[PDB]
Amino acid sequence: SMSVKKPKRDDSKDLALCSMILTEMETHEDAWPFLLPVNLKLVPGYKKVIKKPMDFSTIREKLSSGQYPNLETFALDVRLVFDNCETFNEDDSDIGRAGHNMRKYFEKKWTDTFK
Repeated sequence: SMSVKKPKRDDSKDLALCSMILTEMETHEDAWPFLLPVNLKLVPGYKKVIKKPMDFSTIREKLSSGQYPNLETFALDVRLVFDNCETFNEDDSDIGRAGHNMRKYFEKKWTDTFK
């Protein structure tokens, strides 16, 4: 409360560490469905159904331009990529399976880096 603060968790490395995690996600062999924004002209249904599209290239640009206020807003966008994927793709499809694999990979790196 006013003039009463918990001890300051060091966040000065968070930008660098999120950049490293994002590089590892970008270079995973199953990243291909997620590298670029879904083409809203060419993929019927996507525009209407997926209210907030997100992809790795868009996260990379937001990261590089100071558009994440803290490390939690960065994790929210990464999770959005996988939540969108599960909304639009069957579990038993190459893309559906890619999404599950990537979400697993991310969540381990997140825990190991920050928790």
